[PDB]
Amino acid sequence: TLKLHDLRPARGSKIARTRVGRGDGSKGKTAGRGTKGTRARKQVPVTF
RNA sequence: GGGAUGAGCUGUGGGUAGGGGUGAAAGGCCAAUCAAACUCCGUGAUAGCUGGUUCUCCCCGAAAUGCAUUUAGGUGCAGC
Ligand SMILES: [Mg+2]
Ligand SMILES: [Mg+2]
Ligand SMILES: [Mg+2]
Ligand SMILES: [Mg+2]
Ligand SMILES: [Mg+2]
Ligand SMILES: [Mg+2]
Ligand SMILES: [Mg+2]
Ligand SMILES: [Mg+2]
Ligand SMILES: [Mg+2]
Ligand SMILES: [Mg+2]
Ligand SMILES: [Mg+2]
Ligand SMILES: [Mg+2]
Ligand SMILES: [Mg+2]
Ligand SMILES: [Mg+2]
Ligand SMILES: [Mg+2]
Ligand SMILES: [Mg+2]
Repeated sequence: TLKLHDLRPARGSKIARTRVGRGDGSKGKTAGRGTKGTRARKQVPVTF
C-alpha cells in the first residue's frame, strides 16, 4: 500500500531557494549588486 | 597683578522659557551642551555618500565605450 513515506513531488517541481550573501562559493559578499552607487542600496524607479 | 564706599560684594526667598528669555553686546549665557537647550514621540527620519553582508564545488565569463541627462563619483537605453 502507498503510505505517507512513499509520497514525493514531481521531478522539477520543487527547486531550491537561492540564499544570497553566504560566502564566496555562492553569491558572495555583494549578493549580485556589485556597485557602489544607487543600485547597491536602493531600487531605481521604472519611470526614471 | 586690578578693584577694594561703590555703576561694590554677598546671603535668603522670588520672577522671566526655546525663534522664546536675558544680554554695559562677546552670538555671550539659559544645569560641564547653544548661529535656536533638554527629554519623549512622529521614527526603524532621510543620505545619488562611506562601511559591513556568513558553507562548497562544476561550467561559461565581462566593462570602464556611445547617446541623453540640474548631468559629469548618479541613472536610463545601446554595446559587451
Ligand atoms: Mg518562502
Ligand atoms: Mg568577506
Ligand atoms: Mg562594499
Ligand atoms: Mg551598478
Ligand atoms: Mg596699583
Ligand atoms: Mg590685592
Ligand atoms: Mg587700592
Ligand atoms: Mg533668543
Ligand atoms: Mg561677530
Ligand atoms: Mg553650559
Ligand atoms: Mg532650527
Ligand atoms: Mg512618518
Ligand atoms: Mg538609513
Ligand atoms: Mg574560460
Ligand atoms: Mg558617469
Ligand atoms: Mg544598463
